[PDB]
Amino acid sequence: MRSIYLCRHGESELNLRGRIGGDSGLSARGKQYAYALANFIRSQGISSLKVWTSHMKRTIQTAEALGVPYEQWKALNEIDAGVCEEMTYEEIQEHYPEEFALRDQDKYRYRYPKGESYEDLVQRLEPVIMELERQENVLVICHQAVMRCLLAYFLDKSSDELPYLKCPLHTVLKLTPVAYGCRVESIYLNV
Amino acid sequence: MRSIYLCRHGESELNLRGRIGGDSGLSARGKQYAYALANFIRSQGISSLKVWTSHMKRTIQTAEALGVPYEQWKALNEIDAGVCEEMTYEEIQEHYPEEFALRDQDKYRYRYPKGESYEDLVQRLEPVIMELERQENVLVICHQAVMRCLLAYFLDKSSDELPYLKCPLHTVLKLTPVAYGCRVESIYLNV
Ligand SMILES: O=C[C@@H](O)COP(=O)(O)O
Ligand SMILES: O=C[C@@H](O)COP(=O)(O)O
Repeated sequence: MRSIYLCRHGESELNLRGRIGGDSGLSARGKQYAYALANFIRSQGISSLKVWTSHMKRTIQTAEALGVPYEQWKALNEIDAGVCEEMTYEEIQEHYPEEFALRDQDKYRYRYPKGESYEDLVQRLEPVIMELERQENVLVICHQAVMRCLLAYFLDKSSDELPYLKCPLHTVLKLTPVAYGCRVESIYLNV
Repeated sequence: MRSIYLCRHGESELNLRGRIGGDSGLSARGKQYAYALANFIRSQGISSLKVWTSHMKRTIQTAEALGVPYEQWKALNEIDAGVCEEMTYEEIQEHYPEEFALRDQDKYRYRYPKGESYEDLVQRLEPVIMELERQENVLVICHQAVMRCLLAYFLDKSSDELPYLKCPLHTVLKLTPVAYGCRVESIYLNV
């Protein structure tokens, strides 16, 4: 059957600097992953694959290694942390202790000033999920928050579980949707 | 009336890099806080203030700027992240994915591989709290997880609330234990 492969962009510069969001490029080992992903996809022996990315440099650069064309979806853009974009957690805690604490009580519906919530991201992904449900083999090179929302849908996860879903870097999740439910397979690309 | 001044060390190098634990020294503006603290303390005109720090460079260095003598307590050292020491949250999610997920399940009792938990921390702080109770004016320059436990005791917090207490950097928490409970005053030192 067809499979949807979800994975985050290769490790970014900001990832490396403990900062969130932004629009940075891939780190040295971040590019190593892109290539390792290319080989993984190759080893799968797929005849036709649709590769989707976001408008972020980090997803695009990852796709560049695949050597194949890819489509850029804005809805696959990472969650907007608002004023807290490009900050570390400590930096957020110090200058926005009120907001940070408010997020922990309802991480699904909380929005940082000028930012999106997890709930917002979900609604924004509806068209992507819809298209995904009517396609064959698709690879979605996205982001942690985005990946969590898609992953929550295919695995019937509650909004409460969603924001805490396991979504590490350099790890490909092979989803195989069936009659009901979806098979999952985690493949870590050590680089 | 006696007051307990709880605060963290000045921003450390690892704090600046978003990595946990370790034993790094204060950053540039970390020192500015130490100085800003020295000013705030003098301005408080405290009578025979006792100063406690941990055995970590970051707490000691902050106390140095005070001029007045301080006392080091091993029992005030930050929570041991175990094998996850000095890693960033991403590194933790990628290399110890299951462990990271198991954390949020029960953050009070969860320990990283070969690491401490909030409960272990509470335990080694018992003596610290006893001494803190049989004193008058004390200034404790410690760490985040440590500060949460002391703060948890004085504000009569539950073990579930504890791990999520607001303990930002560069912020003095003046606790004035009274009859009805404990009065709180937060003084952020912007540097
Ligand atoms: O950019 C980080 C987003 O994934 C928000 O989720 P988080 O709780 O892991 O920080
Ligand atoms: O070193 C960080 C400790 O405070 C652990 O608690 P945390 O959930 O705020 O990271």
